[PDB]
Amino acid sequence: MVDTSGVKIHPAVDNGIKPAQPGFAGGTLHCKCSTNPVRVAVRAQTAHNHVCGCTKCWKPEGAIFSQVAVVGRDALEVLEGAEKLEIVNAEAPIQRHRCRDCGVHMYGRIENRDHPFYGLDFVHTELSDEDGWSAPEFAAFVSSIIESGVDPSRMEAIRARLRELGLEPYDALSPPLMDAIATHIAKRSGALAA
Amino acid sequence: GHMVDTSGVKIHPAVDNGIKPAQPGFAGGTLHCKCSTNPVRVAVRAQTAHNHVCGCTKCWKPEGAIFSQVAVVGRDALEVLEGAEKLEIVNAEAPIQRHRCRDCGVHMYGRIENRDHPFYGLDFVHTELSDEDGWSAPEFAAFVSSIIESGVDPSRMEAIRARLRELGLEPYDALSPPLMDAIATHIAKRSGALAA
Ligand SMILES: N[C@H](CCC(=O)N[C@@H](CS)C(=O)NCC(=O)O)C(=O)O
Ligand SMILES: N[C@H](CCC(=O)N[C@@H](CS)C(=O)NCC(=O)O)C(=O)O
Ligand SMILES: [Zn+2]
Ligand SMILES: [Zn+2]
Repeated sequence: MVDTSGVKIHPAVDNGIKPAQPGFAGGTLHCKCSTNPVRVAVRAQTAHNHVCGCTKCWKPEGAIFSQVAVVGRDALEVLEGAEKLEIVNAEAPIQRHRCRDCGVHMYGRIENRDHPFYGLDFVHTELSDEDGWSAPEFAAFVSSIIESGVDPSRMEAIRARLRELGLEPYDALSPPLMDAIATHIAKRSGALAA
Repeated sequence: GHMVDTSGVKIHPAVDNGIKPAQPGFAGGTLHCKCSTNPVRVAVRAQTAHNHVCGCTKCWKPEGAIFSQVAVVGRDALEVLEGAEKLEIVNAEAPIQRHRCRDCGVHMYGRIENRDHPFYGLDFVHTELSDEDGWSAPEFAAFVSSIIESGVDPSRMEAIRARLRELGLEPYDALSPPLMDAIATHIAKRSGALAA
């Protein structure tokens, strides 16, 4: 039906998704600085890796989408260059810590103890030299790519391309993640017990 | 002859036992609230568009229903006929001011007052409150995950989405991809990230 040639999503996925390695126990993320790079240790496997069309999250030069996962925050330690980091928006509910110099995002942190994703940092695992991280799993916030310059007419093709990558397009997060969010809201508000 | 057990799953009474089609040249009708005497009455003098079932916590739902059924109409086609003093706005700070009957609780239209909002010009109405058949029929389900926020148990979700699909109402945890892409375009052009 619809032609997918020359449709690019993110470098990490344009040639097929790379599988997790069983028993992988993490690695090191480095910023794109030639000198004094920010180095972050992620000493666990990640989960919920996906491409993301949201406007707020870091993408490499060119890519229409972002690639991002989640790790337990107590498995995160900034090793070298901690003083070169700054928050992009100190008011966004997820707080993105970013290299002052090459502008690459090193983690996103949830400071607010009642937020659904508290205890979980957002990490771009492509920032790591090692393979074996949690495979990308879907596409999040597909339609918000329009909000960063993507022409509406190009979407039929991009949704088809992600589907053929086995990366199911959603205009929010995926169903299991959207339901966990809603359950947590419901338990806090009293709509559900516990 | 089925993978998911869908027995006993109710969605909304307007889709549970038959969905009524639109009819040709349907030009509108009257909505009324549930008060036994002197009910709010409102004219909707066009056919509606983008009818759907919705899980959002803020949408009116008949007693017992887990989903709302809500559609869209040009505001210039909408007029309050009777009971204007019985109506109140739920939350004047919401993007959509829901006007509602204070004695029966039924929402009679939802209006957008910000001129910059992507659905400015369009009122939201529950055409189940009409006694006439012929309105646009539901096309999809929106804010499906939201039903948990109104206390549906999360283990009920697999059977609820399968029942959606059997009815032809594809489930989305936001709105349909077309409507989602329209909102983003409206936003992109106002920020100037797209040419006007
Ligand atoms: N439409 C999105 C906003 C939707 C949204 O709530 N963003 C998600 C993913 S970026 C979020 O969890 N918020 C991040 C934040 O604001 O901290 C955009 O491009 O601005
Ligand atoms: N978790 C949902 C999210 C709220 C939401 O996304 N609202 C949607 C659907 S009701 C909207 O278009 N807002 C209308 C409004 O501003 O009242 C809820 O049930 O409250
Ligand atoms: Zn740097
Ligand atoms: Zn009433």
